[PDB]
Amino acid sequence: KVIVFISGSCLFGAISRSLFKKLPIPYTVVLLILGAILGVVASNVPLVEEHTRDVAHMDPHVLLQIFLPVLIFESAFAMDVHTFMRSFSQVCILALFGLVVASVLTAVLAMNLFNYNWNFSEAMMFGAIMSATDPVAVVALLKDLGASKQLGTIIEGESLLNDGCAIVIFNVFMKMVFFPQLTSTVGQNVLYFLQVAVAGPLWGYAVAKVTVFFLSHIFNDALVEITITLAATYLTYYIGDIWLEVSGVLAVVVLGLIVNAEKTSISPEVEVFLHRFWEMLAYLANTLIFMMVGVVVTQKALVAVDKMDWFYLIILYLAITIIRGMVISLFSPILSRIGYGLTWRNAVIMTWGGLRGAVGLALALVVENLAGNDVIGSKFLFHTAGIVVLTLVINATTIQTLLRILGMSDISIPKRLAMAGAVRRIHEGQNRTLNMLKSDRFLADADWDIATAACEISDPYSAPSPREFADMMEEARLRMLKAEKISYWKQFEHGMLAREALRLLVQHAEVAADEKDQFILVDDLKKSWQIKGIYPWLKRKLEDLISECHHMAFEVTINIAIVLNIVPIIMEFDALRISNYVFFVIYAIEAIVKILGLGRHYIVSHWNKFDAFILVVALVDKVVKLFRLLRGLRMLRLTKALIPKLILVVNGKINNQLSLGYDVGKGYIIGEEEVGKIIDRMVDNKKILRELKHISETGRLQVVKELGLLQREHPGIAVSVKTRQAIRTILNHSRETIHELQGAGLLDEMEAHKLELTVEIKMKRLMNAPSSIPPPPPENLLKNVSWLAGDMKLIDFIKARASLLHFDYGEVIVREGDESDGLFLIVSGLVKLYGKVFEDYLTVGNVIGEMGVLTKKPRNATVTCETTVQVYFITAEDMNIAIDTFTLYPSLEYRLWRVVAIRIATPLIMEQMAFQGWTQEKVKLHLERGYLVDLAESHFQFNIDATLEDVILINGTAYNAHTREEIRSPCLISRTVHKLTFQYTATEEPRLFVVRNAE
Amino acid sequence: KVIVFISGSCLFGAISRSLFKKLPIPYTVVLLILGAILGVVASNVPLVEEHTRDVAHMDPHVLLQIFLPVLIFESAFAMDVHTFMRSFSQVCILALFGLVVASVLTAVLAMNLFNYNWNFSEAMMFGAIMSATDPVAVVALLKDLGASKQLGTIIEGESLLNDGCAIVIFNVFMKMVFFPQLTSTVGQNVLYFLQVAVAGPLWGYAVAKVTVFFLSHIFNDALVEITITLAATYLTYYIGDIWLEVSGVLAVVVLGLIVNAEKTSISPEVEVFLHRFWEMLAYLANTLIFMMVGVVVTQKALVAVDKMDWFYLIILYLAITIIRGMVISLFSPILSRIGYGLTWRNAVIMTWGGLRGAVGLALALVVENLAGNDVIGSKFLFHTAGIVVLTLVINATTIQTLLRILGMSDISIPKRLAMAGAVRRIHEGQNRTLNMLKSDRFLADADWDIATAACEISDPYSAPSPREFADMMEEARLRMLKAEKISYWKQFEHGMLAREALRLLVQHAEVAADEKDQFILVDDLKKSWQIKGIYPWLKRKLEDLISECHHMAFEVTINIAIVLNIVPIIMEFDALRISNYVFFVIYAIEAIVKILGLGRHYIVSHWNKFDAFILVVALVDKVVKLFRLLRGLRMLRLTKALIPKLILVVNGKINNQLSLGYDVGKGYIIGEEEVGKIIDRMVDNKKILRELKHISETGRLQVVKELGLLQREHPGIAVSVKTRQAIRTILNHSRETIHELQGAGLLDEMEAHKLELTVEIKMKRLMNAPSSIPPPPPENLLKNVSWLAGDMKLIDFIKARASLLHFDYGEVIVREGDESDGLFLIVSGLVKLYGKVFEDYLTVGNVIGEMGVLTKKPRNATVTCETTVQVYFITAEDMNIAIDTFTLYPSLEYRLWRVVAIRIATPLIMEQMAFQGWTQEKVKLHLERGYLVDLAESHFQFNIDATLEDVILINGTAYNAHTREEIRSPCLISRTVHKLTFQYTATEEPRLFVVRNAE
Repeated sequence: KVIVFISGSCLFGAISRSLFKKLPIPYTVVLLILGAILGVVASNVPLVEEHTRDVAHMDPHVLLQIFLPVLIFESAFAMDVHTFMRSFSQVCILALFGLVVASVLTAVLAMNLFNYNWNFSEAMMFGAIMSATDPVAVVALLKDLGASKQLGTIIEGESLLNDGCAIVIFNVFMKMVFFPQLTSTVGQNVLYFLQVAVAGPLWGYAVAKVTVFFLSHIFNDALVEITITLAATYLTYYIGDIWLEVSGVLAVVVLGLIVNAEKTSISPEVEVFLHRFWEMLAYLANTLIFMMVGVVVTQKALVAVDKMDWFYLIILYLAITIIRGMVISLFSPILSRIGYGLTWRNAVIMTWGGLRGAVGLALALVVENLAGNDVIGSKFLFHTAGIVVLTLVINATTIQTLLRILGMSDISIPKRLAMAGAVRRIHEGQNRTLNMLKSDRFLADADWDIATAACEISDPYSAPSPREFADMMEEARLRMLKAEKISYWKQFEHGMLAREALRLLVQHAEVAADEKDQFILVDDLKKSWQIKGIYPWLKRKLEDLISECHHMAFEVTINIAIVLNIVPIIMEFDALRISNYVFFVIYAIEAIVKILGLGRHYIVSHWNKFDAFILVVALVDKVVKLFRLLRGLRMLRLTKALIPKLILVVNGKINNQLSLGYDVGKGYIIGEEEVGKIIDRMVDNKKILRELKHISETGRLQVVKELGLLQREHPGIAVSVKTRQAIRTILNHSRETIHELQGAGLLDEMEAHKLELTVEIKMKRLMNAPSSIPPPPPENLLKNVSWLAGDMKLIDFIKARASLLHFDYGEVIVREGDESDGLFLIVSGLVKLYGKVFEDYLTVGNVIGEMGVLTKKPRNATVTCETTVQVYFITAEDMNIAIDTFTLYPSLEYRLWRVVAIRIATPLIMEQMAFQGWTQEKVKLHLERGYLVDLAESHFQFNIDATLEDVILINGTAYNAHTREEIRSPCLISRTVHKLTFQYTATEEPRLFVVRNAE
Repeated sequence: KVIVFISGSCLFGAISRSLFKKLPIPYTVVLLILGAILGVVASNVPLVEEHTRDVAHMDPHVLLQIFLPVLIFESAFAMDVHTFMRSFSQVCILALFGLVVASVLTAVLAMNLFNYNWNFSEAMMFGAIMSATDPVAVVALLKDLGASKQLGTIIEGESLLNDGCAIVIFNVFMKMVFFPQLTSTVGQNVLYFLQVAVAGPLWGYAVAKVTVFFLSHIFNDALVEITITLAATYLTYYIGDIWLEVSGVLAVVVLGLIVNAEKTSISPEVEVFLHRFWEMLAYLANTLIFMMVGVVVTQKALVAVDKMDWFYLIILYLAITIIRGMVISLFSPILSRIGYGLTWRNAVIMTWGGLRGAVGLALALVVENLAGNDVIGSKFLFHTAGIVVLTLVINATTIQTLLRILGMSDISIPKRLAMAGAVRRIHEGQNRTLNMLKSDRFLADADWDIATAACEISDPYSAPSPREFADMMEEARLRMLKAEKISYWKQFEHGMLAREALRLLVQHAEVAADEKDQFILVDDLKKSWQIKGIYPWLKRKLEDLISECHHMAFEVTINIAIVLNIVPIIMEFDALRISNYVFFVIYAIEAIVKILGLGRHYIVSHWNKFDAFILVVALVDKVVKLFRLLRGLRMLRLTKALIPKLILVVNGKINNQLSLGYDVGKGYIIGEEEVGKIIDRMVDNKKILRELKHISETGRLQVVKELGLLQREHPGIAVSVKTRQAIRTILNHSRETIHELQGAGLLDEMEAHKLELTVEIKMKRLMNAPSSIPPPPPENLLKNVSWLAGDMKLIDFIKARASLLHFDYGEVIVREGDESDGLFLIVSGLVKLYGKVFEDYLTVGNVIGEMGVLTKKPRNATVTCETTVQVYFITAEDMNIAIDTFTLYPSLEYRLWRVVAIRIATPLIMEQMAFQGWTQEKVKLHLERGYLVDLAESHFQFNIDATLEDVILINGTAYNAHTREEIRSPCLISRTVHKLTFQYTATEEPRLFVVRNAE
């Protein structure tokens, strides 16, 4: 009865999909043609008619209750959220108002022109049944071309709201038409529309939050969470359909959108499996519905054919096209005023890319089935089939031409240059590999013509004067922007930036490059991280200032008793005497708790007052009915267990914003530093490079000062986000070391898998990080200095010899050219350093001035306080005493010298830059493995070996072995020198640093 | 009616699975307990009884027609094939005979002891229902421990055949019992059993091959593959269930096993999606069936309970355990004789790990439902539930103890050492990263205690004298085998070896290491690739020697007409007069074709005779019925279109064998060369290293000679496999270059994705490589020399000046110490080279003796022919003329010198070895980028710069700039030398080679 048709449907869909990949027309028109042929054969032959009758005419209920929710939910699940949320107001107003006006204009035009004695409800149904769209083909083509991502996002997101409102309007009007027994009270209809618009999405959001909370507590288990997600989606649909006839789809769409938004609490394999599952279901439904409508329209077309009926279809197509055009034409200025740059090219490509999908066909089938033996069903089916087959051919084939006429399909010159370079590199590499392979001792017999013919890559895209000064500065600006963009890409690929910060940086760089003479500006980034200054923060502050056997199990049991005692309230809204006895027991329990609280000084102000009032009401227990109804006010006492959840969620929101705001600034600073380092030797004119360096320095200084002030504003979030970043970096480098060990063959693959699983579990806990408000104490900062960890005696001696100082805003601590009084450690506040040309801003965690206590040199900086600062001061004499006291192999002077050597040697290695692809992190790690070598053991003579990779001289004077050149510190000695000779000078001790190989 | 129970089932399964991860007992016993509690509540409360009735007692048809096939097919799909196929006979005989004897012994024991007036059929049904197993828990635990992989494979594969035979026996005996109206003819039963045993698996294999053929022609499409596979599986099940009542499961198991075997024709994403889908379905069915039996057992156990009834369960458990033990006890010698080393520890752990799963519960539910109002159903259900809950607790908890008593759970010392080293490296790396991070300018505020306390990783495992000479040689052998194992792992990770070759090599290395004084031997590898010498090859040879408008469209249309004319032949087994006219037209067409063949000299011997006989039969058209039945023998003419398919499939099989046979030998040779190179400096005793080097050289020589002879045997397969290897290597290096370009940030990620997609399509075409019989011509080999490509004039001149020589076996071509007559090129055959100490074997594709034509030195080799050889010879004076003629920048002498320099400089770079993780391929690629520099332009003075990486002097004499040392070629000059001074000597021209940096 059903098996033959479904198997044939799967086979024909597979055949058409595989065979029509090259052709521009979609496979759906082919499926429609096959449905028509099957309809003709069923009309003639009785056997295939018998085999087709059972599925050709199904119930309307199964169609509009299974096929439509699957399609809508898949279309919601496939789409992302952030790109949709960036333009929510625009797409919302466009979809709603365009649908309303298109429906009403189509209805009145059908009434005026079709010459059918139709009520207004039928015309509204017809206008709503040709308002659904399906831009899947055109959005896929636009993604393939990659013209404008935001335009594709908007055209994809419009159709979802379009389909939702179309299904709502069609449902209510079909209920009005085909079941006239319902009462037409205006207030009842208003309440129904209100509950459709409100209760649906709220129910969907509630179940989405509940299922996300349950998903948040599952580790390394796949099956459980897949089953939970599927059961939750079906339960939402079932409840939303039993409660309201049509709101189920409007609830399940919100469910899918929200659960898709939370992509950081669902394992990637489950995500890809669910995506594949829902896409496969949508495919199956789509092919089935096209072939079904094909056979039914062929079987019921000969009895509804007329010359005027055939003529009306063209007029209908013209009408729908012109109204779709004029909607955007009328809405262009309003959508331009809101803050979105609508343009005529985007307008015309959007208004021309209006297709018709399976939703209109589904509603047509429903109407035709419900009409029974009448003419309106056949006319609806014929007109909608005609218009869909007209548009799906004509518009889908001419959309490519209309794209190619305009500039969307064009390819920029830089993309062509990059592709040409890449193809040249691939061809050179393949030629080199072939040349190496032809000289092997085993593969010297392969058919080389066949070998080199099969593997080949083809280019897919290919088929003093003021004017001179302006040209040079324009070229320099373009080169700087290009270097900044590739630095952002390299940083993202290394993993130091999230995707969102990368997208913001790339978009800002492209916008600045589009302008004639505008560099990248910090004001845009300033408003990018300025989202902290928002009214949710003020709400959090006000609710925090408004708000505030001793075991916690006591209060937990009280809450559990309250939850269990909720149920008799629902029972109210012998059998009742046992409940009354339980009530009296609860009253006695509350009395005992309040007696204990009276023993606990009863200092509660408002909660105690409300508890006393509720106890007074409970002691009392038509006026009887009101008393029994209103005695359940004690639920107000539960609100003291509800504030911490709100403060936790608002802290989570502010942390989620602050992480992005911090990441974008850090990425911009690192990229600017790298570009400023690399631009040194490329450019020729001195004035141009000087001006560019000044601009970059001004921007960097502004960004670092603003970010430091933002961190100073409130530490509870900054500490948490910094800790999360540190743990993520440590785990990433551990995973990299694990992969390196596995690749070197020193570890079996199963053990590598076990360690990777452990690292993945740690990363999952990091993602489920704790509450983001840990406050740090100053003693931990004092004991957490890089050259102080692991030495209890040193820590105790420093704590004994330390001092605490506090300064207000505007004070000056030390000045350059003065004697070095001691060492500093910024433990609270922000500080500005300026001395002779460079200017910097430091914050908590950074020490200041080791030169005075190592080299005994005068201060080379000037210190000012931008706010109230707390600092720890250590005298120089105590540091000298500690140096002369501890003489272990990890000596204090050893660690201080290592730290300053690393700090002063990083810029030189970065300045070399003969290598490419090395960032700050890689250079710091490579420099970290080294250890400085004392010259006392080597008798001030050093022999350079092949084992060591790179050497640096920090402080001292260098003498060659034979040429005897006097070299001043600090510099990187060349590989030319072989033996280093040194002399003992009391004024300055030489300092050398080496880096060994791997082993 | 059903919604509440299914949703509760999903919820309870999720809860128990998530909560009982730590506990040793399986989660299913919790589901059984929950089912019992729900049964009690349903017995008391009427509402839950109403909500449970609709699922507690289902129609048994849906149970044994849906739940069982899903479980069996998932268990078949999850298991692999190759490990199953390695021990097919053993598991087959064990499963079949053990099931038979267990069933009959359990039946007779029930008859003797249970004191129930039962027929023998009920006892046999009991024996069949107590024989089903489910080792999922124990095999998962054994994989986690990783004691013996083959034991896990055998214990997993036994249960599949056990379940299949159990369901078959249960089906036939239930049909005998509960439907006694069927006829009991012995011949009918024999024919039925034969058709069950034969027609099922053949039908499954046929549809498996058809669907594999259809899936073989789909590119970059995922949805079509999934839908086609699912539809094919369901169609196989439906046909196998319509035709036979029970053989559907036996067909679908073969379907799943075969489609899982072909893992090289299905995209990985489709594979993982299908695995996840079927695993999820099996999970859902499993939890639902446990809770259903839990809710039904309690309500029916109240009326069937006795002291002796409770007593019998323990006796039954003892009986099943002892019979399962004695089966293996009796089969130990027979299974030892076949060629498998059965041991008592594996025997006891296998016979103790016998569990009971959902299959027995399903069959018990079916019997209880079909019994209706009787006692036998309740007794079967109670006994099955009791035995399964007994074993799933007792055996599943004591299996870990019985494993820990024996040596399976022990951990070897090398694994502990490797884990200790890896954890030490991870800890050092984490400490280094933390030390670097604490000095950053942004992350100086993170709570360091929380940071360093979370990202921590701990090792999971921990909680002259002859005796001296023997110890040293044992240590040397262990170290050599170790280094060989790491060499194999590194080669596999680089990608040069397939998984099976790696598994064979690792297994052979472990077997050799287990023996006291046995090295790795080549005889095992000899029989590993000796599978070519098999009777399929002789069958192919005999069928090839037995067998042999002119457009091919003519024969194609003839075949199509034959295919369409098959249908009236089936119709045989006005309406008939038009068919008769059709056959007359076909006879006329055949007459025209044969007339044309007569015009084509009619030289066909056998096919022409059979065609003439069939034409004689056709011209003729109760004897009438026989003639009409036997006139359709013309189908014999189609067999000439079937032979090429057989030769293609047998060629594919022999190619699939030869690829592995070639890979294992190549991997062994490379690993032996690397270990011999690395063993030079590790060991101390000279005699030991000399003996090991001699052993390694003997093995390498034997392997290379045997592999060369195997290649010489037939070239049609060797050429194809070599070409496939070359194209795969080229594509892999192209993909690596693409990833490097993407990581360097010079290419946008979308373009990188496009290029990766193109490379993936090329790789898919490589996998769907053409027929593996391309024969090579000699002129292509002559023109495909490395220093001859790209020069048409040079190729033509060489072809004009070339000569061809042929030699027989045993002849000697040239001898050492003689004048260099010319240059050699082996274009056919195999050749042995021996001269003074090293001995080698060369084959087609390798040139011989460039030293005589470059350095004008006497021959240093002796050449013998191991078989008939064809050689191209080029005279020395012609090469001198070509050298003195061509003077372009890519000169001939330039290319020859580059080739010899690379060949002679690879071993020095390998011997240098200050580096790890570099193979022959990486060293060759690094050496390839270099170019030799002429000293005429530099006036015989070279200045070493920092840009160049490595330099190597091939021929000449080296002098330092100042120290003036005389250095003899060939050697790698150290980094110490700065400027190279050279002099002009007519007797020897200096030759230098450099390698530059990346840019």
